Amino acid sequence: IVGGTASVRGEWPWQVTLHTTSPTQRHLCGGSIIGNQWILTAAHCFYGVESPKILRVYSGILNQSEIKEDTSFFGVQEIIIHDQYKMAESGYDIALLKLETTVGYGDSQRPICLPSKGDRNVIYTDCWVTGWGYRKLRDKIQNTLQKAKIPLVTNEECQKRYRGHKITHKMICAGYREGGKDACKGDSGGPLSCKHNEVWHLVGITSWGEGCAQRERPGVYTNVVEYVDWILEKTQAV
Ligand SMILES: COC(=O)Nc1ccc2c(c1)NC(=O)CC/C=C/C[C@H](N1CC[C@H](c3cccc(Cl)c3)CC1=O)c1nc-2c[nH]1
Repeated sequence: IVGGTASVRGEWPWQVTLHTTSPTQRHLCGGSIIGNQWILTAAHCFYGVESPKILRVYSGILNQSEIKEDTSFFGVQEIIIHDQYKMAESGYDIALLKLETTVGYGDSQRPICLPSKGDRNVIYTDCWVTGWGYRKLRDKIQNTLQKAKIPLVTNEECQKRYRGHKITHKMICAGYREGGKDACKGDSGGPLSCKHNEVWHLVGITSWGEGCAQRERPGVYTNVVEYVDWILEKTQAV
């Protein structure tokens, strides 16, 4: 996260850190708890991941230093990538992780509400991007979970900023015209959380951008409201 500040413990209890075990254990991506055996994240996170056996999901983490060999984690039973996914820049950058065990909810780990279909017309004015990603283009994964408040940008304005790309309504953009606050490397897959009527909603999934926090280059997020039926298809299968 560029231009953000340290989160307080329990502030984003749906935020997870997804680690890869191959060749050595390291943070891979962010993710969000959406159900008691379900993490919503970005499809591009699994580039070169040939098995869910190398993945570890850690919930209730503020600091990466809380993670050692004896730290409990959730194993991944299945990786579900959207069928239409090819690359982050073309959309459908969405994936689900079916956990091997159930998350026991508490003040440190609980789900974020998905947006409502009727709320496709609501204007969110209180949106935050979170993660352990870089604070600048050439940096390192941060110990403390960072947060940054970012304004949503219309599809029309985002398309103007990304000449040569096709910004679809299945993408949602967020950023300041002058730049300075954004997601960066290692934040992808994490949430863009917006508070509406005292309730947090998972509006976006950190997907891609041209560099980090650049002037007139808003962050591009998977527009979660456009995938609610797809999420229910995969999580509520009979
Ligand atoms: C000790 O452990 C580490 O050092 N671990 C570590 C470091 C870095 C990264 C990473 C793991 N993960 C991967 O390589 C997995 C595949 C992801 C690829 C794209 C991803 N990304 C690309 C840009 C994207 C963005 C920018 C600006 C605005 C938005 Cl709205 C989104 C944010 C982002 O994380 C990214 N993550 C890393 C590099 N690039």
